[PDB]
Amino acid sequence: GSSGSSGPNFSHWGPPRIVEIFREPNVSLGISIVGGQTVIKRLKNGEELKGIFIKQVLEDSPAGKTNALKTGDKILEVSGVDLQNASHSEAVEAIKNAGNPVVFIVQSLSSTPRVIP
Repeated sequence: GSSGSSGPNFSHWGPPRIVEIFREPNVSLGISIVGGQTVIKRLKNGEELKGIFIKQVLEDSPAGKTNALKTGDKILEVSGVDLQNASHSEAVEAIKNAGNPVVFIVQSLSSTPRVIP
């Protein structure tokens, strides 16, 4: 264990996923994000996450149709912009200032998507 590992099948985050989302006029991408911090106490030590995570995704949106993005996910990059350590606003501007199309690089935790009605 030259490095060590801690996590007996707990919140196992698989590999990243790239998805191209085309922004809409009247309506936005239809994606949201929670929290959003860029600076936190150093001494702090834990296993939690601070990165940007999908807050909520609409249905009548370009992101809700791709069925490749859902609330809870962890956005690591968008349109080729590192939003991991990016605050709530730092990430927002990225999605709004993402050179269309708007690519999304997140990682869906050990879970399963949903089917259409």
